[PDB]
Amino acid sequence: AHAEERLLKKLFSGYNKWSRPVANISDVVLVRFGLSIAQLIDVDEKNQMMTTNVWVKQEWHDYKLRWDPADYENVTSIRIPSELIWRPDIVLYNNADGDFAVTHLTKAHLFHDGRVQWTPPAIYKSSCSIDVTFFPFDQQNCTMKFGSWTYDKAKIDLV
Amino acid sequence: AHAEERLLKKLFSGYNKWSRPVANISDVVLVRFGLSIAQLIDVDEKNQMMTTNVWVKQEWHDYKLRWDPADYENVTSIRIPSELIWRPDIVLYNNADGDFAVTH
Ligand SMILES: *[C@@H]1O[C@H](CO)[C@@H](O)[C@H](O)[C@H]1NC(C)=O
Ligand SMILES: *[C@@H]1O[C@H](CO)[C@@H](O)[C@H](O)[C@H]1NC(C)=O
Ligand SMILES: *[C@@H]1O[C@H](CO)[C@@H](O)[C@H](O)[C@H]1NC(C)=O
Ligand SMILES: CC(=O)OCC[N+](C)(C)C
Ligand SMILES: [Ca+2]
Ligand SMILES: [Ca+2]
Repeated sequence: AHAEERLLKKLFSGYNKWSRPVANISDVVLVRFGLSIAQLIDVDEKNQMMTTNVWVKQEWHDYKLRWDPADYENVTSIRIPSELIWRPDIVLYNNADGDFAVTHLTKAHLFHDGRVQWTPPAIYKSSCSIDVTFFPFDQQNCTMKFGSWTYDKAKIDLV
Repeated sequence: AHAEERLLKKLFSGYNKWSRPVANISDVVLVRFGLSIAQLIDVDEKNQMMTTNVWVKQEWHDYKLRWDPADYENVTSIRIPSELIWRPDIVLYNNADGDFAVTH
């Protein structure tokens, strides 16, 4: 716990959250992006919206958050606030009456090799076109478009 | 008042609210958890939803916030804002268009 305070003091001593965490400019940050649906809250046919509860599973490597476990009483991983670190700005392009980015900001699971795991919850209201030709036997196909807003492929790449 | 002010200065001199409060990492923070329902605001059968007003009683042990009352004018307990200390992030998994965590 004194190591953890020492660890957190060490990691955030000279950390800059506004700069992409790459040791080399030409490097590209790989973001492993995956969804986990909790419940399909609503499918508003009249407004052609879909409200879903998901866990936006993200994972990227931050080269400035690495430490040797042997030097810190063998700390393998720690939980750090997500508002203190640089997180990719993945937004829902086809949003409708909802939030573009993830707003909860739960803590992230940081490992000793720089890997960061972040799985915040979210409630997204995405617009999807609804066909009611065979209602009430219809089959809707509603999509969500996720991508980094500011960073292009040469800087942030999704997996 | 002076005793409590000195106690507050001492307690948070080097307190890190981001670090789990255990003297030994092998320890696990036991969080005694319990609800106290206040009123069933609504049960929306149409939306398959229930709205409740509850008090999320939580209780844990923090090791870096200990003191001897004899050294602080016999002050046994104090009230401090919850945002200044480490807290468990207990949330409602099955949330439906509502706030996940405690916001007050
Ligand atoms: C960054 O990557 C480029 C392209 O591979 C390489 O030429 C350059 O030497 C690298 N810089 C450092 C400091 O390693
Ligand atoms: C659903 O929509 C996506 C994109 O519009 C399309 O690629 C896919 O083939 C569609 N599937 C069905 C079963 O309609
Ligand atoms: C922590 O607990 C483990 C096992 O209970 C023990 O081996 C170790 O010495 C303890 N360390 C401290 C600093 O109390
Ligand atoms: C540079 C910038 O802000 O681009 C945002 C728009 N988008 C997602 C179409 C690239
Ligand atoms: Ca409906
Ligand atoms: Ca009702």
